[PDB]
Amino acid sequence: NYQPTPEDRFTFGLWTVGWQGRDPFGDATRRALDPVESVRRLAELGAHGVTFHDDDLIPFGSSDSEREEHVKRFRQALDDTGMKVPMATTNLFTHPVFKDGGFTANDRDVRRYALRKTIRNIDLAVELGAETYVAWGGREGAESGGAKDVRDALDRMKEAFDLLGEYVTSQGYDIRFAIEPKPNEPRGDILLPTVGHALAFIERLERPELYGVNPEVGHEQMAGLNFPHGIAQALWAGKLFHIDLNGQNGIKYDQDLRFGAGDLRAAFWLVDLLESAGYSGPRHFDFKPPRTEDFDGVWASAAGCMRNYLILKERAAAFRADPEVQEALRASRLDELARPTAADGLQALLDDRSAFEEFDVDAAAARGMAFERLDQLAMDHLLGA
Amino acid sequence: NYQPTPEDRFTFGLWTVGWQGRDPFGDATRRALDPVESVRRLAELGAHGVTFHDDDLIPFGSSDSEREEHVKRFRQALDDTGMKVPMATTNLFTHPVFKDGGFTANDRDVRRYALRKTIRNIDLAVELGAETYVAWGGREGAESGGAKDVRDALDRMKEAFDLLGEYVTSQGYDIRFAIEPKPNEPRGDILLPTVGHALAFIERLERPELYGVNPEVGHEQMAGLNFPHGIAQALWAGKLFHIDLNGQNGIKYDQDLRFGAGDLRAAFWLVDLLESAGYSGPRHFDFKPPRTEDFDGVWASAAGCMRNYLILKERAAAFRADPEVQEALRASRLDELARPTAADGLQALLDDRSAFEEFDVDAAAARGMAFERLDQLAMDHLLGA
Amino acid sequence: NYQPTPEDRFTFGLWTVGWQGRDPFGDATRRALDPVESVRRLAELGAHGVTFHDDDLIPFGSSDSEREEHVKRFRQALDDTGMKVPMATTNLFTHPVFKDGGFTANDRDVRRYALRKTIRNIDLAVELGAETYVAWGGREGAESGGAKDVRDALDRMKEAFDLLGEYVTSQGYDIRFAIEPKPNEPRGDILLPTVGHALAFIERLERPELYGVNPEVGHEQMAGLNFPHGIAQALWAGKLFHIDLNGQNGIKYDQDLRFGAGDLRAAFWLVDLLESAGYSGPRHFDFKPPRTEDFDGVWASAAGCMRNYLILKERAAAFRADPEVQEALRASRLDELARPTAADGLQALLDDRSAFEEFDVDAAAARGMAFERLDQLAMDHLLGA
Amino acid sequence: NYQPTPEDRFTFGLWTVGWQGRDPFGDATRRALDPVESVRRLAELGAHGVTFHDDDLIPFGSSDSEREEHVKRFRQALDDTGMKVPMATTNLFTHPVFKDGGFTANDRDVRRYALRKTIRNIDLAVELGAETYVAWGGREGAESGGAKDVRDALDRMKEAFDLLGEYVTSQGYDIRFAIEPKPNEPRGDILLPTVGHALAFIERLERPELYGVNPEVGHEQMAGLNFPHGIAQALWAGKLFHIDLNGQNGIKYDQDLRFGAGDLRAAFWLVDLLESAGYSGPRHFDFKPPRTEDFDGVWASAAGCMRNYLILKERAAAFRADPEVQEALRASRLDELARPTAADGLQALLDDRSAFEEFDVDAAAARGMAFERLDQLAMDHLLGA
Ligand SMILES: [Mn+2]
Ligand SMILES: [Mn+2]
Ligand SMILES: [Mn+2]
Ligand SMILES: [Mn+2]
Repeated sequence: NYQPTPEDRFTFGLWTVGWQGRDPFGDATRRALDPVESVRRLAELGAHGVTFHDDDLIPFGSSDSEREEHVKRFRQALDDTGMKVPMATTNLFTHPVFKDGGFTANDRDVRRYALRKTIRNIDLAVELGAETYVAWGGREGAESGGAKDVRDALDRMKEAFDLLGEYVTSQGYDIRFAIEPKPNEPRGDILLPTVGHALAFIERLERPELYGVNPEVGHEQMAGLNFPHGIAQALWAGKLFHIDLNGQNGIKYDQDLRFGAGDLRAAFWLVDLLESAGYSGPRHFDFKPPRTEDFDGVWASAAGCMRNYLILKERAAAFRADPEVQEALRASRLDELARPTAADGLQALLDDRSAFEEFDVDAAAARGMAFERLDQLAMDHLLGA
Repeated sequence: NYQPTPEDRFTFGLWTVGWQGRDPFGDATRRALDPVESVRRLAELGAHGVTFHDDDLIPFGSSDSEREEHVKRFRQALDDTGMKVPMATTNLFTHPVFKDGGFTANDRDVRRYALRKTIRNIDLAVELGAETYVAWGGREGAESGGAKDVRDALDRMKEAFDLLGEYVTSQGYDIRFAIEPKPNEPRGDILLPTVGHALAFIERLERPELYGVNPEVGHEQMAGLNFPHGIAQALWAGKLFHIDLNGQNGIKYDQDLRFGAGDLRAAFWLVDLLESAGYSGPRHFDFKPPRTEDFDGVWASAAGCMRNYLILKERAAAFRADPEVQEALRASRLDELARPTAADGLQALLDDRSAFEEFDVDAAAARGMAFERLDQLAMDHLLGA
Repeated sequence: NYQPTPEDRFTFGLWTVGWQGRDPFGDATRRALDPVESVRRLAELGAHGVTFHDDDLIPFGSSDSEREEHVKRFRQALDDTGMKVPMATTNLFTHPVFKDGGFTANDRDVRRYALRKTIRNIDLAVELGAETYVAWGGREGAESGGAKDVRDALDRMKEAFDLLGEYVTSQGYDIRFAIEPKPNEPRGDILLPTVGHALAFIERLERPELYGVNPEVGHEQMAGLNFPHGIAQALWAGKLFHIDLNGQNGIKYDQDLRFGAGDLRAAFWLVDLLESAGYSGPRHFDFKPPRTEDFDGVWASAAGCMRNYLILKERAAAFRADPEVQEALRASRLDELARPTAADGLQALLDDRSAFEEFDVDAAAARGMAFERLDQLAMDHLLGA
Repeated sequence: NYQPTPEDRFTFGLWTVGWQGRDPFGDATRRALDPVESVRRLAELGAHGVTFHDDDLIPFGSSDSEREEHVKRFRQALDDTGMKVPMATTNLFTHPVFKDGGFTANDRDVRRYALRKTIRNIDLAVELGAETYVAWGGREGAESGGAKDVRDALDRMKEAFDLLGEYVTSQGYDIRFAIEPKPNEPRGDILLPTVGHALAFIERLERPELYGVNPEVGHEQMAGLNFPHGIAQALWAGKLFHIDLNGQNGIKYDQDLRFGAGDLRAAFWLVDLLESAGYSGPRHFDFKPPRTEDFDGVWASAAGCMRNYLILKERAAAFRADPEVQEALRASRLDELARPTAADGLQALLDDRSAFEEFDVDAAAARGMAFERLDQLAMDHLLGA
C-alpha cells in the first residue's frame, strides 16, 4: 500500500537525511552520514535520486586528490543502485566568507569567488547527470535598510546569472538554472523573496529561457502565500523547472517538516495540481528529520515524505475521477472559467448591449457559486469518506 | 514647518477621507461626503490631486443625465482649485455581482460586464487627466482550492488586460495601467498577491510596456515582506508607475493606517529610496481615517499623512548628506556593491587565480561589514539625535 | 454515514447561517433570515441548539412590545423543535456608539450603557436556558499606542466583569461567563488577545470561578499559536466553558471558514483532545458561509461543519484505539510524561546521584524520541490509509 | 548626548555580545569571548550589569576545580568594575540530552537532571547577587500533535516550578523566578507561548508570589501581539519581574535585533510605559550582534541598544510633559478611562435611566475620539518635530 517506486521521481538532498541536528539553539543530535550510505539507504526506500551541495559531497578545502576520491565513491554508489542526480546546488551560505551574500556580497572579491565556486560545481553537476542547477540566495539580503542598495544588488545578481548562463552556453551544457525563493532567514529579508519576485527577475536576464524557479512549500507559506497558486503561476509561465516539497506550520522560522505535515489541505491541492498539470520533473523533498530522532527516525521520516505524496496522489485522482465532483465543478462554472472572455474581439464586446446596457446585474448577483459543496467533496475524498 | 504644497505630489482617493466607517463588524460612524467638498478641503490642506473609483463619483446605476451632472460638479471643483486627477480605478468589488471576481469571475458574462464597466471609466479617467489606471483585483481569488483553476484564471486575467491595452491603443490614449497587488482579503488568497507576482504577470502580456505596478505599503507587509526592497525591484524593472502609501502593523487584516504609522523605519527607508531614486509620480495615500474619528479627525489624519512624508523626507536627506554617513557607507562597501563583479568577462574570471585558487577566504571572512554603526547613524537621523 | 444528531451537541449562532455577506469591501449577497427559519432549518440538519446576540434576535431599538413579540416567536420555534439555547452574548460592537469599546470605552457613559445592555440580555439568556454567557470584546483595544492606557482599561474590564458577577450572584442565576479572545480585528490590537491573556485576567476577578474562556479556532491561529495546546491549557486550568469551532488559513483577517477547513491537522488534534479529555460542552460553530454562496450553500456549509467534526472524531478514535499507536506512544514515552518527576521529594531528588553526578547524559542524549513514526501513524489514520 | 550610566540599569547576557555567529545555516564568524573581557568592556560602555547561563560561564562538564576557577575569575572582574549580576538562568536547550525539553522532557530522568542542573545554578545566582532567576523553556514543546500530551506536560512544568519554589524557600533565598515566554523556535510550538499563557500558568503554582514573567520584545511580536499591551498586563498583574529588550521585524524567526530596531513605534510606547509606570528592574538587552559584524561592531551594537533606550526615554518624557499632549489626552478622554464605571454600585447602575432608557446613543456615537491628533503628536515628539 502506497509503496514508492523510482518511477515516482522522489529525490532527496544529501543535507536532508544527513542533517546532524544543529539548530540556532542546539548542538548536533546525530553523527554525520557517509554520502554513500545515504545513496544506498534511499535507494532501498524507493527513491529515484539524490541531490547535493558541493560541500555536502566534498569537504570544504579538499585538494583535488581528496575531491576526486570523494566523487569516485559517490559515483560508484550511484552506479550500484541506479540512483539519479537530477539537481545540484552550491553552498554559498555556511562559510563565514559568505556572511553578507555570495553573488550580491558587498565585497567584490567574495562575489567573484562565489561565481568560481559555483562554476566548479556546475561541471560536476553536469558530469553526474543534473538537469537543473539551483540557486538559493540565502545570504543575499540585509538585516537593516542601509546595508544593501537593492537596485545595485539586483544588478550584481543579474550579472552573476548572466555569466553563469554564458558559461553553460559556451560549454555546450544542457543544464538549466532554478532560483529557489525564500522570504527571510538567515537574512532578515532575502532578495527575490517569493516565486513571483524570482519569476519577474528572470524576465530581465539575458537568456531568460535558461532560468526557472525551484519553489519550496514552506518558503511561500513563510510569507503566508498560497503555495498551489504560486505553483500554478510558475506552471502558467512555463518555469516550473523543479520543486521542493515539505511541511510548514505557517509564518515562523523555516521548519522543513516532512511533506504532508504543516498544511495538509494545501499539500492535497498541490499534488492535485502537479498531477493534473502533468509536471514531470523531480518530486524533491527538502525537509529536515527533527533533531529529536535517531537514524531509524530519519529513514521513517524520509519514507513518510514519499508515502504522504502517494496517498494525496491517490485522493486527488479519485476527486477528479468522481462524477459527483465533475457535476459540482460544472455547478461552480469551472468550465466557464476556461472559456475566452471575448474571443469575439474588442469591437464586438464594445457593441454588445447584453454585456452592459442590458446586463441583468441582479440575476447574475443572485446565482450562488456552490463552492461549499465542491469543497466538502474535496474534503471527503481527502479524508476517504 | 513641514507644510505640504502641491509640488509635493500628495494625492488621496475619494474613498479615503470619504470612508464612512463601516467595517466587517460595524456600521458607519460618519455621514457620506460630497466629492466636491473633498476636493476643496484637500486642496486647502495642500494636496496635489484626488483619485476615484467610478462608483465613488457616480452612484452605481446612474442614467447618463445624473452621471453627466455628477461629473460636471466634480469637473467644476477641480477647475476652481487646480486639483489634478493623476489616477483612476474601477470598483469591481462592492457589488454582489462581483462576488467571485471581475476579470476572473467564473461566470463569463460577469467578466464581459467587468470589462465594459472598466472601459467606460477609462474614457472618463483620460478626459479628467489621469496618467495611470489602476487594477485592484480584490475579488480575483478563492477561499478554497477547487473553486478556481489558477492557470485558467491567469488566462482570463491576461485576456482582460490585453483587451484593455488594445482599447487604449486604438483610442490613442496616453494612459498606462498599474496593478495594485494584495495577498489576501476580501478573498482568502488573491491572485497576483505581491509586487513580484504582478511584475512576472506583466511580462506575459502582449504589450508589457503599457503596464506597471501600483504597490501599497500595507499589502506587502501583510505578507511580511520588505516594502522598500519590493519597491526597489519595481524601480529596477522600470515599472513603478504609481505607489500607495499608508501604515500597517504587520501580518493581519488590511489596516490602511495613515502613512508613517505601522512600520516607522520601513517608511523612512521607503522615502529614502523614492527620493534617492528620483521617483516623480504621485505620492498617493490609500489610507482610512479610523472610524473612531469625526470629520475633524478625518482631515487631521489626511494632514498627518503628508506631514509624516515630509519629516521622513527631511531626515532621509540629512542622512544621505551627512559625511559621517558617507564614510560609514564606504566602510560597509556599498560603493563596491555598485562595481561590476566581472566586467573583465567570463574567461578573465575563469583564469583569475586570486578569485579562487589563491583567494584568502579567511582574510575576507574576517572583515566586519560595519552594518551596525551604519544603521545606528540612520536611527540617529530619523530620531533627530 | 457521519450523520449529525442532537446528542453530538452541535450549535450555531444566528449570525452564522444568517450572515448576509457584507464584508469591508462588499455589499450583502443574501437577504436576511428569519431567526425562526434558522431554528427550524438547523434542527432539520441535526443541530442541538442555537446561540444569539441580543441584536440578532431583537432589532436594535425595539420597544418592549416588539421585543416581547420577537422573543415569543423565537421561543415558539425552539419549543416546536426541542432546540436548546446553550449560550448567548451581547452585541457591543456594531453600533457606532461602541466605536471605542463597550466595557473599556474611554467614555464613561458608554461603559455604563454597555453594562445595562448586557444585563438586560443576561435575564433573557437565562430565561431561554443559557448555561454560558460570552463576552467578545471586539472593540476593546486601540489602533495607536496613546489612545488607551491599558492598565486603566483592564481596571474597567475587571470592574465590568465584577459587576456582572455580582448581578448573576444576586439574581440566583446558574449562568457562567466565558471570554472569547481575539488578537486583533476590528481593532488594531484587542485587549485579552489570546486564551492565555484571558485566563490570566480571570484570576484577578473577584469571583474567578464564575468565568472561563470561549476560545475560537481561528482567533488563536491569527496569532500563529497552536489551538490544541491552548485548549489543553484551558482544560488544564479547568476553564473550558465553551468553544468556537471554525477554520482559518493562518495569520490574516478572521476568515470564519467552516470547521475542518484551514488547518486540517490541527482540527484533528483538537477533536482528539476534546474527545480524549471528555469535554461535554457545546460544539459551537462560529463560522461564516462565504458570500459566494446562496442559501442552499449556506446550509451545505453548516452541514459540512458538523460532518467534518464527525469524520475527525472517527479518525481520532481509531488512532487512539490502534495497538500500533499504543506501542508507538510508549516508544515515545508519552507514558513517562504522565509520571511525577520527583514524587520522592526535593530532598530525595537533591541526594540522588543518578540524577546528576552519575547521570549518563550521553546515553540519554542518544535515545531517539520516535516522534516521526508516531506522527505518520496519526497521518495514516486521519487520511484513512 | 544620550550617554548611558549605571543608574540606567542596562544589562546584557554573556551570550549576547559573546554570540559567535553560528545560525542554522552558518558557521561562527567570531572567536569566543572571555566572560571576563565582556564584563570589563560592558562596564566601559556604561552597563549596570551582566547576566549568564550556567554554561556561558562554566564549560559544560567542568569538574569543581575548573568550575571554581571560572567563577573566581568572573567574581574578580565584577569586583573590579562594580558590575551587578541581577539575573541568571540555566541552559536547558543546547545539549542534545535536552532535545525534547528539560522540565517537560518525555524522559523522566532528563527531567530530574534538568532540575538538578538548575538547582546548582540557583545557588550560584544567589551568591553572585541575582534578584531574578529566569526559566526559558525553549525545548518544552513539540513539532507534531501526538508527541506531547500538553495537560501532562503542564503537570510536569508545574511540578518542576513547585519544587524550585520549595528549594529557594527552604534555603532562605530572596530570589524570585521569571518565565520568559516564546511562541515557537526551536520547537514548532513552545508551551506557555505568550506573556498571557505564562501569567495564567503562574496562578496555578503553589506559591504564585515567587513567580513573574520576563517578557521579550521579539517573542510577543513573533505572535503578532502588541508588546506594550502585554507588558501593561504583566504590570497590572504585578508580575513584571524583569524584561528583555530587543528588536524584531514581525512574524518570522527570532531576530534578536538591537533595541529600537524592528518596530520603532512600539519601542517608543514600551519606554513610555516602563517609565510612566515606574518600572525599576533591569533594562536587559537579549539581542544578537549580527554575524556580519566584527568585535568592533559587537560593541557598537551594544551601545546602540542603550542609546536607543535613552533617546526614546527622552522623547516619551517630552510627549507626556507637553501641555498640547495633555490637552489632546483630555480631548480623547483618557482621563475618563481612569474613572470607575460604576462606583455608585450595581443597584444604582440598574436604576439609572440615563444609562439606558434615556441614554442618547446617537449624541454619544457622534463624539469623535480625536485619536489621530493625539497620535500625530506622539509621532512629532518621537521624530523631534
Ligand atoms: Mn526550507
Ligand atoms: Mn489597503
Ligand atoms: Mn472569528
Ligand atoms: Mn529572542
